[PDB]
Amino acid sequence: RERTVRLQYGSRVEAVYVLGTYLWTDVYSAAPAGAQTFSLKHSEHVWVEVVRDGEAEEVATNGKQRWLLSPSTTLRVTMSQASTEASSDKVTVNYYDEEGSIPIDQAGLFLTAIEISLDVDADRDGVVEKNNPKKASWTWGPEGQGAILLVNCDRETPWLPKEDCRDEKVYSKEDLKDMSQMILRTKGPDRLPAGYEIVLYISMSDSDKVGVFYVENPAAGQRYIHILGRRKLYHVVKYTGGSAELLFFVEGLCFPDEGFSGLVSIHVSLLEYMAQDIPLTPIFTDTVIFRIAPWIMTPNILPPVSVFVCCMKDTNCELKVCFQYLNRGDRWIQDEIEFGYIEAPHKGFPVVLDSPRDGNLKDFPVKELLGPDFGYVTREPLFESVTSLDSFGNLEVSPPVTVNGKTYPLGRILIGSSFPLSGGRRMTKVVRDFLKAQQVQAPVELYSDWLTVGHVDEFMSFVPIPGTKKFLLLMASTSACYKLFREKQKDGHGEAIMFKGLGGMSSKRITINKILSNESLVQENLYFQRCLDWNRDILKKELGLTEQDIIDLPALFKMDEDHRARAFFPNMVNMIVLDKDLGIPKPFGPQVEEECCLEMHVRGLLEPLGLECTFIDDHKFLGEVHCGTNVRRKPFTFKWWHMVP
Amino acid sequence: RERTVRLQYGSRVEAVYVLGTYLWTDVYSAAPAGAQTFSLKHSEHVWVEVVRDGEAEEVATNGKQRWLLSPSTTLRVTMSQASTEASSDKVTVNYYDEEGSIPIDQAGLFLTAIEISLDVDADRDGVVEKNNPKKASWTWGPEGQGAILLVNCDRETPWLPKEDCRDEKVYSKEDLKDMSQMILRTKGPDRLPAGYEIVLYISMSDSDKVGVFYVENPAAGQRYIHILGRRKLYHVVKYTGGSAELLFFVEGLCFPDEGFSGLVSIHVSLLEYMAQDIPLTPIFTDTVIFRIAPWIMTPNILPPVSVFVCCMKDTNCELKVCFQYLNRGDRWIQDEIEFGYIEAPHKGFPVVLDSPRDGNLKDFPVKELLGPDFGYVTREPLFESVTSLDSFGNLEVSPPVTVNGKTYPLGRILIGSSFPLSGGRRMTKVVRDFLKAQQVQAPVELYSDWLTVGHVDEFMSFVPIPGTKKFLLLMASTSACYKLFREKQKDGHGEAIMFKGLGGMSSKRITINKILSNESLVQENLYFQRCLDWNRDILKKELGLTEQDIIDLPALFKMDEDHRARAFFPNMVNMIVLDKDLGIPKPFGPQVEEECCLEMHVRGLLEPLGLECTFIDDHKFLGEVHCGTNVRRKPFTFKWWHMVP
Ligand SMILES: [Ca+2]
Ligand SMILES: [Ca+2]
Ligand SMILES: [Ca+2]
Ligand SMILES: [Ca+2]
Ligand SMILES: [Ca+2]
Ligand SMILES: [Ca+2]
Ligand SMILES: [Ca+2]
Ligand SMILES: [Ca+2]
Ligand SMILES: [Ca+2]
Ligand SMILES: [Ca+2]
Repeated sequence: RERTVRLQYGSRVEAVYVLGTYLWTDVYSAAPAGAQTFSLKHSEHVWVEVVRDGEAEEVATNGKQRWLLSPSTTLRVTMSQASTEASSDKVTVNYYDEEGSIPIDQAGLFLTAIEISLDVDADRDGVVEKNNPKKASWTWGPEGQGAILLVNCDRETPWLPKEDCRDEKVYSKEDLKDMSQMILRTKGPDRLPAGYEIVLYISMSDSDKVGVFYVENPAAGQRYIHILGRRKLYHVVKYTGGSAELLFFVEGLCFPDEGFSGLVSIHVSLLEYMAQDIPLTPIFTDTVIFRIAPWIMTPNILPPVSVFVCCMKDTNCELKVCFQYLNRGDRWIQDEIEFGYIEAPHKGFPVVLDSPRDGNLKDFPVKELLGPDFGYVTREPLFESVTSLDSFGNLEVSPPVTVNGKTYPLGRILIGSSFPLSGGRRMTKVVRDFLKAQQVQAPVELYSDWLTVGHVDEFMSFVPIPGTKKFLLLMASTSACYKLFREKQKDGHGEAIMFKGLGGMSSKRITINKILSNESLVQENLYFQRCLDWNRDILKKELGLTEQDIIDLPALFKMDEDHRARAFFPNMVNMIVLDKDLGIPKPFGPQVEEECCLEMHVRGLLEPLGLECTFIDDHKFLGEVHCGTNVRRKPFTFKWWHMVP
Repeated sequence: RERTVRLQYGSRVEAVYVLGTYLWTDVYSAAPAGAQTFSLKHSEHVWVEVVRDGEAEEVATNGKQRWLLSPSTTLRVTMSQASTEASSDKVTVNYYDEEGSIPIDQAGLFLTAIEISLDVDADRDGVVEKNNPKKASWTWGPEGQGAILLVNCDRETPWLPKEDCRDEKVYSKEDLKDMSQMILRTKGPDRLPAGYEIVLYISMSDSDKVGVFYVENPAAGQRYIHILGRRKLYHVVKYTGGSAELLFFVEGLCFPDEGFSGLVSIHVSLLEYMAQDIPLTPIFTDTVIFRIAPWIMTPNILPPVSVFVCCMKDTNCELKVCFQYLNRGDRWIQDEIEFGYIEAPHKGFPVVLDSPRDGNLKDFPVKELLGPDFGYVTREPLFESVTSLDSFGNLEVSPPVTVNGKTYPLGRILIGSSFPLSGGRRMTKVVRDFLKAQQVQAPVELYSDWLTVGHVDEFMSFVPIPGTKKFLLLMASTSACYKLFREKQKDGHGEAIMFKGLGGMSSKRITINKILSNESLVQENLYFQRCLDWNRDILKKELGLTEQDIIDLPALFKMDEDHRARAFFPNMVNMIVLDKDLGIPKPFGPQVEEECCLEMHVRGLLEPLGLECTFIDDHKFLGEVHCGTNVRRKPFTFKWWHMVP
């Protein structure tokens, strides 16, 4: 960082030297007309080199030595340490005419050495290191370095219906715990030389991205000032003498999205005062880079924490019930809500994603899932209309996977869609852009649009098989149901009847025979099986799965007027997964040996593994038990900043 | 690329096999109830493996061999070559009950092998290679591969006031020369099996990005069809038997900009017909990636081609004069216009950038610089108002440079600006975003706003010093002018007078003495010298320049009511550079030895090098000779796709 300084004719120039920089000094222009030579004298803590076209001769404090004047011959001035006083560090050059040994005129430089560094934590250990070279850049990888910033999606004070990032005001003292520290460190004399001031500033573009607070009068009357943020581009810092540190707290307002990479910057600058109606000059500038931590989903293979359910009709973790007024006739806590988390070094908390769907429970998250160490976010489309695929039963995430040499440690977000040439339903562009812009989990689009509801959770699920790993992707199969039913028919059970209890029940008698003897049905389910196999191909491709990794659960579908599938009997891939111990819907299949053959079948599949199956009663609404419940999960041990997406 | 195929119970399934893929075939679901075993028979060109949980046993054409039925035991079907007929490649599986050696039922797969590849040139040699693996990706670097696409910024037919990319219609046959070739290559039987069709498609987002034409009835009535583009998302391709190729031409509509990376994609897909009111199924998809070639500026160190001038008052390359009606009272051909070029492998041409400034000559480029092999582009701000910094005298470009290990082969675009905290003038966001999004030349912002006009060309220029390299950045210096004037004063010439001819002339006598004796002036020019030194620091930093690379030309400025600089005498860094041989403005300085001391000074500087100086008369307008002329230049020999920005 080389800065240009020129002496003035017959005059003494006062200047501020910022450590970490070197001065190129021009002694030629200040030379009087007729002077053929120059000698120089300088202070102890000032290093002076005489540079003629690249060759630098370091010179003593008292020169008593002359050089030939020339534009090529110049000075290089460096300073080792900060100044105790505004002066006493100087470089004085005397000029000589060839006819005498006495100087004619002389020029000088009065140096005031200060050290200004804007510091953040770029090595991600949870404390702030002094002047990290990499602080102005952001690098992915375990050996990579950069500062990380959390959004405040949460609420310290219940008195308001908003996240803490929503205002420019800070109320509670615990707020700052979520903010990332930025310290301005300074070394210099008792005060600054006249016409100099230090200023913090951010872009107009970064106004809504960040905010920066300073805490004044700690204990006592303690107050939180908003120095940077919305409507504040700059703040003028008060300089304090000697070694001094100014502690600031930074908060991300916005999440990484379309048009926003997640990267933000804050600058500090030393401004020299020129004159009225003229801009201050940025003598020196230091810069730090924050990256706003993304939003990360939790798959079904992670340890569960909380289980949520709407209300109602009628193990080793808690259950949060959504009652009455909160329900407002909306039975789906799955579709409206996706659980996630955000993390920084030694900082982080759960964050919830609220669906644009805006069911009668739309009011519920904020009022409230939202509170201390619990986050909230939304994307509401303006020009686009909401469909059934924007429900979060259509939003899932895969276990950590490896696809052809590339690692996906946090898994891959799976969302349902339609063929591009179909012209069918799709998730809103805002949500897709959001998830895509999170970019750590690298979203994929399956095909859910052959289903009436259009959700991913209908045809697939993941369960842990406590190696602990490998997660055994479970898919629906109509083929398996027809196979099982044909086997039971050949066993003499073809007259056995589905839907014991309920209705008809046996008044309308639906038997394995009459089901297998249904033509339109078997055609429909052949087509549906194709629809399943396409998704199977996508999953195997993009998730790097073999055929060894898949289990086909018996399922049956029925085609509606839209040529879409609705569950013939309750969908069993619609289950919920807690640490093995499956929540599978009760299929209500036909009875063999006084037992439902479907239950015994899926047991015969999963039970040889650690999985313990449990069957829940529900289906005309229509959805099974995924649509009725949502489970909060414990995050990955893997830190997202160690990736290379 | 593994695709899922299932046999149907007691039935023969017909299917299309696309080469480069392998089929996972399920024989378990199609098995009749009670069958304990299965044997298989298959054609010669069909390879069949029996896979039980990862162990694959390749089997002969006539098996006469039974395996135990099981969900784990499955088939792997591959095909080596395309089919001569829709059938005669098949796999038939017979099922056996344990009580007999005669098959009970059987299932089958009738394979039709076709080969579909969408091909482009990803290795950039100028011809289209067969199925480049890297065609679906775009990589920077000499060893990197990807397809390159030119925008059509030019006009084949003069009858219309628009570039060729502006419509969906193609008229002239030479148009296609600028387009990039994309060939669909096919191998198969005389026709396609029933319920199958091939479709080309692009995104709705890519509608305005690209266009794709097919040429039908060559010679003869030869017609150009627009298959893909604005308002056309898809086109249904006619399948031709045997080895067949369909040639398409692609044209970029839009340049890389804000919100557009420059990358576009075109897909081909094999669709299977399902049924009415149901979407066709994408059995197979191939994808190619084009990147639209950026727009690249030419520095002053490149060989010149054409020289442009407005009109009027009053070597070894031509001169294009802009007359009268075209002028419309606008004397600046520099501010309105920036010359550039675009290139693909074995394709390319000059492209002009038209300023949002919209001077009276705003009409001129299109009407016309625009024609065959000459391009045109514009960025017109909507919400933002134009200033003097949007003129292209404020838009320049550096020679190829190396900054701390990083190479900038095409140079770096230099544009003037103001301090962020000033609140002063700046270039419109649209143009800045454009240049930034070109991204190969990595734009930098100097500080031009201390100048009244606010242009970069005022304080700096580059000239070749025929090593050939190193380009000697020339900067304005008030200090050098004051030094020279003081020397001349001490020589007894202090009574010599500037502006011979003109006015006053000597009636108002402006002498070296009276100039040096001016206080306010010397203060103003000290400040201006600081303004020069800041830019000097920026250039040295970002261009990786030493102090050896700079020459300070004598200059003098005067502060207006805006506290900005206007030339005291004509600005000499405002010159034009053709292959040495400088176009420097005539300074009209004071006379020594019957010669202008400034001319002799800058000669004394530059003439020791290959540069041959020539002085042009002009200044009250105000600008010198850069503002009055613009030179078109020969491009780099360096291909932009070999970079790593
Ligand atoms: Ca707040
Ligand atoms: Ca908070
Ligand atoms: Ca909502
Ligand atoms: Ca908190
Ligand atoms: Ca979900
Ligand atoms: Ca056209
Ligand atoms: Ca054209
Ligand atoms: Ca224009
Ligand atoms: Ca052309
Ligand atoms: Ca220019």
